[PDB]
Amino acid sequence: VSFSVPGLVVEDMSNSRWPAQINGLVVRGNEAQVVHFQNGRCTTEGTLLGTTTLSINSICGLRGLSVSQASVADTTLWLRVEEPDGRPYDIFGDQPAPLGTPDFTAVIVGTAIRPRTASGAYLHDAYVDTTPGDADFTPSTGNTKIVLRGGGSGHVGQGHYWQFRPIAVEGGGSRPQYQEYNLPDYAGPTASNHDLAPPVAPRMPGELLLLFESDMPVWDNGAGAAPAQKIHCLLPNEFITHLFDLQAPALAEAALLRYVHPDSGRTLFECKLYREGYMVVAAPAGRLNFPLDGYFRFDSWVSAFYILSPV
Amino acid sequence: VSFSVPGLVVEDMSNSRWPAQINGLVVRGNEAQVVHFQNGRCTTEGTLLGTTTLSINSICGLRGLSVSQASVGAAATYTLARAADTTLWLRVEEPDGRPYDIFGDQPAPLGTPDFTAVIVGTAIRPRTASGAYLHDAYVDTTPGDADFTPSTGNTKIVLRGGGSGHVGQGHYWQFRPIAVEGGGSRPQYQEYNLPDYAGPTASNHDLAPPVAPRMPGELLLLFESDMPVWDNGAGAAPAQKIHCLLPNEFITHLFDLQAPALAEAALLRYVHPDSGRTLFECKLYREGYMVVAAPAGRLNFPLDGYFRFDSWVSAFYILSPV
Repeated sequence: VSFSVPGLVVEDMSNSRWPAQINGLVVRGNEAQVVHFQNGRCTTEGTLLGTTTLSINSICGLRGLSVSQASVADTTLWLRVEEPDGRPYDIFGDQPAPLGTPDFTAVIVGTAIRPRTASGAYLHDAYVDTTPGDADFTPSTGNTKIVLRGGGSGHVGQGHYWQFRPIAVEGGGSRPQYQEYNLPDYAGPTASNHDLAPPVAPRMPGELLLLFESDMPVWDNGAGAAPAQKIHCLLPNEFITHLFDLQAPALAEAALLRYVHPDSGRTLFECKLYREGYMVVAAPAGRLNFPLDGYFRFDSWVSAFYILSPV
Repeated sequence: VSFSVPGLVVEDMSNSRWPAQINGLVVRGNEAQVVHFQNGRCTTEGTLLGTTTLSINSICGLRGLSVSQASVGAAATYTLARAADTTLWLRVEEPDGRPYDIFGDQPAPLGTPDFTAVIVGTAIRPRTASGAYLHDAYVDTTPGDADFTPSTGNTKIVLRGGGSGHVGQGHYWQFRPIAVEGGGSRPQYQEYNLPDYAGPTASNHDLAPPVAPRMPGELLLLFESDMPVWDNGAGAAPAQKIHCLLPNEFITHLFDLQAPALAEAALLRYVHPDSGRTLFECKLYREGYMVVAAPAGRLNFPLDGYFRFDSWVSAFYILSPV
């Protein structure tokens, strides 16, 4: 099976860590905070890592049956977390949490949805605090708390199917910081994470991580004063599904890709997609000023020692 | 260039008309209301139709720059509640940020909602230097609202219960869908009923064509998802669904492939690894829809199976009953 990547243009592709179109290409330096994403992790051979799901609507969310608090203004909803396909989460399996689980610390704003209940469908404004300040974010051990903001009493009884679907992160000085590179404590503050997808840090001199960027919406209680945010991923969802379906063996350490721009009638830059599932470029840190109506084209398998042309 | 379809299992794929995972396969009869979706329309050759965008996050939404209005019982409750709302006016554009071509070959910008309902969602103003902003919102796409006119370059978004001072001209906004309204007092959600893209005073144009299986004994196979329902916190409205002809992953696969169609339909087999066999077969007509030899209703098959292209066949090829 010969390797290839999608011929879709970047601006048509989606963030594998958050529900957003890709609207930027940025180069990240080797900062103190090492990229350690659990969503959007896929090798060139189509091996999914961490909490990566192919179900794009399940990304950075939680779902499962409601349970009573004892078994574990605002109303608290308690879920027995499960996988996107509705099968149970394997607590002692090879994932740090159910697939799609948020993989950063913040207060994530969204909607709690109870979409199939026979007594009537229900939904409500909600949030999930994934910072260590929330002792109840413990998806690794099978449960998580969702807070219904300003309502929900009488609607959170046990035994009904719920999803939490993300919209934004909180912003403003009083509220917990959004830190997309900071992994949560999936088992809460009393227990350790396990089976994390490994860190991503380019090994070769002069090569830096290329990230796909999106806008991150911000909630600040209607003030409209909080600074605008972004969120990044290693590969768009469309790359991940393509690689997964293909299952192409890796014939070297990296796939040399050229970014092709039809309107320019030429290649604009080249990158190496390492087998481990990340792209690097020979460029300094910062935003890449290229049009996003171009696509990546696989040209050759190359070694780690292959020297990329400067962007 | 050889034809193929994705080998992804159904429960991993997504609805091309709404932000939801596929959680059902259902067969629809040849009802009075003909399928006429504008989103999720792609031929087997990868030709996108109607308002179909590959940008999955742009599906059933609106986006563009804010503009000024100038540039453009239940009754008592409606009146009072509406007074608390703020209207946002957008000059609608395409998902990639390029302008909408009013005299182009689409009925509306790509991703535009393609059914009548009151669609509940979030109005998001994500890049403003003064500060990012968002608010609970809705878009009434029924003919009863004269201001849903994306075909002519503008549309109204209603910010529910607030938004005053935040809707000034010249800023980038998106409306991202969450649910439809439900309840007897509120406008009906009718997923098979196309909106008036130019409002009630003007006609639609360049619609993707109707979908109605032509061969006897063949009925349309649809990919189903849950449709969340908003009912002002009551939790009493009946649960809903939404359907599409092909999941997004089929559409991107077909678009990237650009395989010429070698006959009227592609014979696909639905393969279930745990069963170690094919569970049923269907025909994916070149026009971009699947049919099965089955009566109307839900198909009771596990969704951890995938479709496999086996052969090009004519319209007269007789499918094995499901």
